[PDB]
Amino acid sequence: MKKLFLVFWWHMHQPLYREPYTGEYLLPWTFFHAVKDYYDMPAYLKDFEIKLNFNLTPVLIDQIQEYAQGKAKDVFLEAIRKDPDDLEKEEVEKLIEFTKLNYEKPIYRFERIRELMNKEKLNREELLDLQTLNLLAWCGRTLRKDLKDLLNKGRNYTQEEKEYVLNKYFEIIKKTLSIYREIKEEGKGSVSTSPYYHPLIPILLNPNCVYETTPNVKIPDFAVSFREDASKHVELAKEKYFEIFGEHPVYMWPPEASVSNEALELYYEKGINMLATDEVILKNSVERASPYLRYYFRELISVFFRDKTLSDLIGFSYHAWNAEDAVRDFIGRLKKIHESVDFQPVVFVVLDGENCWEYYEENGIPFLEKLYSTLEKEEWIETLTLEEAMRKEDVKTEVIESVKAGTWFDGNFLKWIGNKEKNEYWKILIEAKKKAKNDYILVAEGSDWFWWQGEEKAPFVEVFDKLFRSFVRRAQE
Repeated sequence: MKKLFLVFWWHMHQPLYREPYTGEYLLPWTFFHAVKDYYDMPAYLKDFEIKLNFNLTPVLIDQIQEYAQGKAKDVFLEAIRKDPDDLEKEEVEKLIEFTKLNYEKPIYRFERIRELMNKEKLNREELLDLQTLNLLAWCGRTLRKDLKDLLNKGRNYTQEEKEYVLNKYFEIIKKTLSIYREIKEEGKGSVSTSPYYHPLIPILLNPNCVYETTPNVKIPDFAVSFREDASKHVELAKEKYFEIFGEHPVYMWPPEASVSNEALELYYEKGINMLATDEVILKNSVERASPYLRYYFRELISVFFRDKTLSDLIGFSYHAWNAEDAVRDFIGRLKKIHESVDFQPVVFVVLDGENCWEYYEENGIPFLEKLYSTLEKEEWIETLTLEEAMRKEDVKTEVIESVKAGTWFDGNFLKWIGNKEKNEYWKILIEAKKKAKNDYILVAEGSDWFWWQGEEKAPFVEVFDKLFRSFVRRAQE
């Protein structure tokens, strides 16, 4: 029997929300995705005998550790924890606005929330419900059993019960890095990392590479070299990975799937043996561009190209489908791939691992349980760890000599550079680099800051702007 090899690679990342002067976590996204996704996504492997792989950025690991140790001062979480009698008017406003931002997501479908958003003022009992329901909206798969009593209650929560939920949530965070060590130990999945602060390595190495795909773009004058910083992101990530798992990483996920000829050379020189990127970059780089092969870049480092449509279906499309229909659609497309080639194809499914589920009915649990159990039963599908994909002998391979630099957004860099506001961040970065004194310059090179710059209706953009500029200032003083 001829098989289809299926490789899931779930990418987990948060930029550093910790303001460097106050030490305060200015947004709660790391806490909420930790309690909802970072433990529970690998925990599926307890119930399903498949292979699933994970990427953890070192800056995410750093924050998970600080929450687990009870040291993270999270300003929003403080607004949730406090007795409503002690809430500042500013904290009440932030709670209300967080609810409004998340109100349409299926994980926020509690009728009590709809009642609370329609009242003019909130008394103490109503604020208690708002605080606790915001907490419960982010309940992960594992805790949905232990907390079923509180979830079915739906209203009239007490301060005691809210503190119970918080206790259990931190228990999940405390167990998170351990579950990644375990799945790696048991051979149920590979764990990779990224350059430390999730930067755009190709631009740090050679900003002119943006012209390979957007020749008419205007970028600032990069009057200072970042090539050494790019090395450091990779080197510090390897040291961070060595601290958590005791081994040097052999696999890395390039942030935003971004690669270039020089970045692949850097990854190779730092001992990385395999990475993945996006099939838009493949289509831009080689003529007959099948994403189902193991590629060898200059016979020195292995490269897989993710199947973009399958990755995007999970990441953006299936939230709006019934689980049964979505899984049938997914398995059907795999069947078509399987029958379309005479070799055993390798299908890489790579996407953010924590951001899509909040838009799915029941936080994606019906979909994933149906998907995983259905994949388990197909004799002609074999899921692989990254190690198994890297070394599998009965696959088709091809040598590739060069790539067009890009990312998985349209194969170019326009989401992070090229317009006036984004260029101004780079201008700030360049000037700050000239008198940088410490590794906070590395924090400011993270991709996230340049993604949000310019987007005037994106949520909490002022916070991202504040964080970026604080790191830039801290880096010089």
